[PDB]
Amino acid sequence: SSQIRQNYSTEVEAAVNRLVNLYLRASYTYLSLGFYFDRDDVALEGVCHFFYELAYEKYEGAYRLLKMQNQRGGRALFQDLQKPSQDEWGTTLDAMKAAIVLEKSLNQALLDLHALGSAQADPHLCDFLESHFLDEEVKLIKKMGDHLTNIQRLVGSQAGLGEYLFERLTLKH
Amino acid sequence: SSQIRQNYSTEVEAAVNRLVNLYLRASYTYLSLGFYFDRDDVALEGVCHFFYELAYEKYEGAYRLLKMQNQRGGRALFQDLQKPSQDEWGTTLDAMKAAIVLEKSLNQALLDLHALGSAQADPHLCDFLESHFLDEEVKLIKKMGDHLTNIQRLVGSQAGLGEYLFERLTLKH
Amino acid sequence: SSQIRQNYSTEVEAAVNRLVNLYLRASYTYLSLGFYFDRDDVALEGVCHFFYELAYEKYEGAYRLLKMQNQRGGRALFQDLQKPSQDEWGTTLDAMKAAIVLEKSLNQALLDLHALGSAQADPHLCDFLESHFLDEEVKLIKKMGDHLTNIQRLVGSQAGLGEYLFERLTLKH
Amino acid sequence: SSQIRQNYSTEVEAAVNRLVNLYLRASYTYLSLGFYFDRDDVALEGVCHFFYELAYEKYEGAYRLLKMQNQRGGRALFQDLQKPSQDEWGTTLDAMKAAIVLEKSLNQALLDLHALGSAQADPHLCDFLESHFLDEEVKLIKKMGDHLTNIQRLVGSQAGLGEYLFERLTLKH
Amino acid sequence: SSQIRQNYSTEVEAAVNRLVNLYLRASYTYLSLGFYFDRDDVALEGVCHFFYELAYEKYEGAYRLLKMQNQRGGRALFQDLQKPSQDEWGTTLDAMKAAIVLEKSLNQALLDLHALGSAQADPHLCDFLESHFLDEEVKLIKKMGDHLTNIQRLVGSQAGLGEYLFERLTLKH
Amino acid sequence: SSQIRQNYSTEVEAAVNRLVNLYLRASYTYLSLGFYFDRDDVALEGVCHFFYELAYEKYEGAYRLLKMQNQRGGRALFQDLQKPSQDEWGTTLDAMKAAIVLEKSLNQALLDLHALGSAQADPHLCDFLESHFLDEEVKLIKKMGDHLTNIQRLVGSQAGLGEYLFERLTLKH
Ligand SMILES: [Cl-]
Ligand SMILES: [Cl-]
Ligand SMILES: [Cl-]
Ligand SMILES: [Cl-]
Ligand SMILES: [Cl-]
Ligand SMILES: [Cl-]
Repeated sequence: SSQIRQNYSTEVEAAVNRLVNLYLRASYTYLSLGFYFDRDDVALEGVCHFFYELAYEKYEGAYRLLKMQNQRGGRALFQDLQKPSQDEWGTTLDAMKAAIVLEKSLNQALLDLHALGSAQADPHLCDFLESHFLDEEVKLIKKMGDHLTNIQRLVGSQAGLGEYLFERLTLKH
Repeated sequence: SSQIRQNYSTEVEAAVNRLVNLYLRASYTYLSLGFYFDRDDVALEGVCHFFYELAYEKYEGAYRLLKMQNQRGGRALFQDLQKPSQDEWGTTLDAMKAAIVLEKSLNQALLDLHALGSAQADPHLCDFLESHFLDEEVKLIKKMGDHLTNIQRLVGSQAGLGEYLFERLTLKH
Repeated sequence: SSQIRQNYSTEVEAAVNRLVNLYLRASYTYLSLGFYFDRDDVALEGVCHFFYELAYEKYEGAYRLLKMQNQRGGRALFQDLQKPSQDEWGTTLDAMKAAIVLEKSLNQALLDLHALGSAQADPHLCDFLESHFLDEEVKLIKKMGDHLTNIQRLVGSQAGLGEYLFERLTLKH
Repeated sequence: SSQIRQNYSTEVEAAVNRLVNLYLRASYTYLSLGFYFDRDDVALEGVCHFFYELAYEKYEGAYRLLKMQNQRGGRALFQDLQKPSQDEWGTTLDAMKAAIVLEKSLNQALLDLHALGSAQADPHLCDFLESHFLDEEVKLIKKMGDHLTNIQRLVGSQAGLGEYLFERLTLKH
Repeated sequence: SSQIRQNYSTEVEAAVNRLVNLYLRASYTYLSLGFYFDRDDVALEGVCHFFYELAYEKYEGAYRLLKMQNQRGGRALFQDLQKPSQDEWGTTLDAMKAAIVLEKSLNQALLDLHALGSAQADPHLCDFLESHFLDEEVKLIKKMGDHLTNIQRLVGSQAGLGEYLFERLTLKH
Repeated sequence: SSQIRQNYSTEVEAAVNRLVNLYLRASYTYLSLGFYFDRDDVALEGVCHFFYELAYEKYEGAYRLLKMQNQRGGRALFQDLQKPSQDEWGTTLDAMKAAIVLEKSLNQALLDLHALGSAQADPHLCDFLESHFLDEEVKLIKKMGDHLTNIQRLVGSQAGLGEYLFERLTLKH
């Protein structure tokens, strides 16, 4: 069949197509989070920018997986993309809790694919994930944990004040 | 309900959410077209770049609709995104024929929304489509028609030669 | 014996010396391919430049292995270098088919050495190959597969025309 | 407990805290080596600079481990730091022999932690060590071995002359 | 014994070695304070930077003492370094109270060494401390007192809000 | 047969292919000499650089011969390349004695080919060797003779000292 494929299992090829769907789902989730915080009755610009940047980051992860699929001689296959889990995302705290749950689900999927690649003795796959995904994910989850702690300390007796101050003084606008 | 909404019908709000889904579907279609032409057994770089640029253009149309939805005080609602119509896209000619069918479907959806806005006496909506969508679509469909004519004249007795030459001498690589 | 050697097996040391011989053999093969396409009765400058650049790339892989051998405290040992498999390399298509066979043989040798290093719990060796060899090889084999597809589509009824056009419009001159 | 911790064993967390202590011990050893060669009755500036730079390099390795500990959601724990093994370090040859023994002890600790991470299927840990520690250590031990050979060839009949010349013509002052 | 030593008592030499240990202990304390505020469940970047800068300042004080010891012809002697007094440092207020207690202990040690040097008629020692340590310490303790007053005024009814605001609007991030 | 060949004997064509093998053998010899002096138990950087530069110079002589072979319409033919005469090269003096023996063997081969070209009344060949090879060889052999005299004068009673000093003060590092 393939003129270039070498040491690239059907199991890894399939798992890469599934991981693309997970990253595009995550990208779509962040697009929805961004436009919720852009609503005139929510109006938290720095929160909107935080999640819009993540929509782009997750799309770029999908793009790198698809590029690698073709570099290895697998076939990119696209499936339907489910809509995000919510239409309205609550407070900045609710949204950042949803985001860290989403990132730990992507991180577990990365770790599971790395374990498959290790079992299949596919060092190019293992290095690819180590070099472009695992540390990106650890650093993002650490950032979200930092943000969750600062959001939680600002709730106090005065949730609205804390939510304003976090968006103004931690996030970019 | 909304503090800003003025002269913005529920019919237009719903039709804008549907049009976002159509543009994101089109974006996803172009992502698939791009990665098909990137395959080592297809390998037409200028065709890959043509369709990848359209994936971005259609995403940007979805983004402008969502921005406008919030500017008017409607609620952005995301639905599932169906996968593209094909997994393999045939020749450059097959792909460019699929692309012009897709663009005429987006153009008809734009014209239908403009007619709804005109019936609802919503001049901001009508101007928005006139200023950011209708001419973009006319110019792209003219470009695709130009390309289809040049692809068709190169088929001759020697399809492979013509497909190479079109990618090398008309498309960007 | 060695003042610096640590966690560096005799098996890996020997396999690194063998891999140097394989890369220098490959370099010599590409020098022959380059000078064949430089003949006045072949005269395909872009094909000559493609293979001459690969002679340098394979020499550089041999040089990095030898540097690493000394960094680990092994002893570089040189053996005779067999001449290339052919004196005349046929068409650009014949030559590019020979080149992808040669690159998949180097890639398998890399994967076999990585497996030895993994079995010997030699993470410096494994990372060295992951960081400087495995992706270089995947990217080159993808490029050759792209080129083989474009060469094959240009054969048509008119092999000479296709061979000229590929050298003029894809390769660098 | 931890909001960010994922795939991070208590065994690795503890071993990282121990490795921090080993690197800070090594840093302190190099601070002592540097100030010994700064004595007016020793007075080998290039030897002082060599070991002072290593005090900084080992401190930076401790700092990167502590940063990573927090990125993974482990708890940095500091323990007492033992003083260096000697108060006086003898000749440049004695000092460079002590330094290579110290670096091979750090390298073995790195390899042992990498093996623990591999057993615990912790690819982020394994990649972290591969990317920031293993090659740094191989390159430093090779440099020290080079220096030991040049110091040994200069002993001759005239140790003082050789020790001066090595400091003047190989080390930086 | 020493070719350069002049007017440099054994009492001062010993007291300088003890003061080095006190400054390295203080440096290690500030390294621990810095990494505590870097935890994802503490996450006060400006507090982390404040204490990390002090780890460097205290290390530099140790380095200047060791340099001076050799300039005078004394022998630098290193002893074990005890770990910091706490593993967890509480609130920014708790940490800044611990820091001013630590700085007043270093200041008293400086004053005691100055008194020893004065009793031993060692004007080089006395001037050294006056020129590089006493004013540095007065200025730092004044800064910490300023910070303690601003932290205390922000506790109010809403400790978390005050702790965020102090880190955002007084400390550097 | 050849459309361009004119005044180019089969004897010269064959002798040029043999001379290519001699120059590639010499290049390989210098690669081995370079990596021997890079060993941590040899560690003479300026000696390593001297011989590595000669590996490149001899490769370039082979390349110019092959270019000229095609310019004249002869056929480049590659044969097996024997490994270098030694695996270990002894002292700098031993290595430089081996190198001058190797260069006088290349110089005699150049002179023999020039005599063949003169007998065959092939002035292009004779001028080619005069313009790109004979003086290069005379100048290199003079340089090596200069180096041998300086190495010999430094042996004295203290071989290691002399070998260090020559590498430090004559060769490039
Ligand atoms: Cl769903
Ligand atoms: Cl569908
Ligand atoms: Cl053979
Ligand atoms: Cl101890
Ligand atoms: Cl203690
Ligand atoms: Cl032989």
